Amino acid sequence: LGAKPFGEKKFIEIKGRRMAYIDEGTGDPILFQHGNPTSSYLWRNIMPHCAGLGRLIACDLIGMGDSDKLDPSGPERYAYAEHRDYLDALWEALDLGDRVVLVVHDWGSALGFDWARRHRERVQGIAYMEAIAMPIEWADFPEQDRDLFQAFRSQAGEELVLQDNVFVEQVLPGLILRPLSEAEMAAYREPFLAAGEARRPTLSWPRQIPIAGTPADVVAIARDYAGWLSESPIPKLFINAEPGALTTGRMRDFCRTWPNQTEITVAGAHFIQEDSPDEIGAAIAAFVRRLRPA
Ligand SMILES: [Ca+2]
Ligand SMILES: [Ca+2]
Ligand SMILES: [Ca+2]
Ligand SMILES: [Cl-]
Repeated sequence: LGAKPFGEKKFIEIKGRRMAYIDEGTGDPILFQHGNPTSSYLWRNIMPHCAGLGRLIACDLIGMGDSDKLDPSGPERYAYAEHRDYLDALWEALDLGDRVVLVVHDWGSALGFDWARRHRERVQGIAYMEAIAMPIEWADFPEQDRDLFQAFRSQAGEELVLQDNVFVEQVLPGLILRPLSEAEMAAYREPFLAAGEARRPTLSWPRQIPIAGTPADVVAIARDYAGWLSESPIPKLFINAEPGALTTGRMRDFCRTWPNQTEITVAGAHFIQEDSPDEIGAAIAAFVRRLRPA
């Protein structure tokens, strides 16, 4: 393992805000996208395995990691649509080319799957794990975290997240099988040290999960990429997890019907990158080497 970040953080202005990202190497990109409540830091022990396979990139979503916070912030800020506008602009600014390999997780998968559907001719391959592959019902949501997420999606959310930082301090460690070090937790809470709106992205995200028809716009978007991915011949690498969390039950059954897909299983709950980084990295590397023969 290791608590040290992969590369130095670079900054670029997007829509008036500064966004942070890692960009190492040259050639076609291998784009790693984190979800909630993480950052590019999530891929620190995985990206090394792809050394020499291309341009390794990991962006910090707006309001997360070292990226600027949006202000004024509130209940209407940091919705999926807003994150998409910033990420779309950042990915355009990075000049990725037309043979991109996406490596996604959680909300990074929702964003990545949607981007892929919209820019399909530029996607060489898609690696995903513990993703939001389709709209779901409450019965599809992990039983142990069901109550808590329903709470985030209620008036109690602000206190749980903005005041007590529950997503970072409780959910994150709770969904990692091995104990994190002081340094690792420090890196994860750094973007959310201040109570209040600074933590808004970690609350807006759970309120955006397409569950039981709400929110309607994200449900539609997920419905769209779910259908497309179930038909797309683009090469895929599905990293299943045991016991896993989000991508289990019906969603897992669905993902397993996707075309031209290779699958492996690694130990982990949700933030599996912290449990089996080497297995995950090795699998992604092999996937990319097959996609970029030489
Ligand atoms: Ca080329
Ligand atoms: Ca309940
Ligand atoms: Ca734990
Ligand atoms: Cl979430």
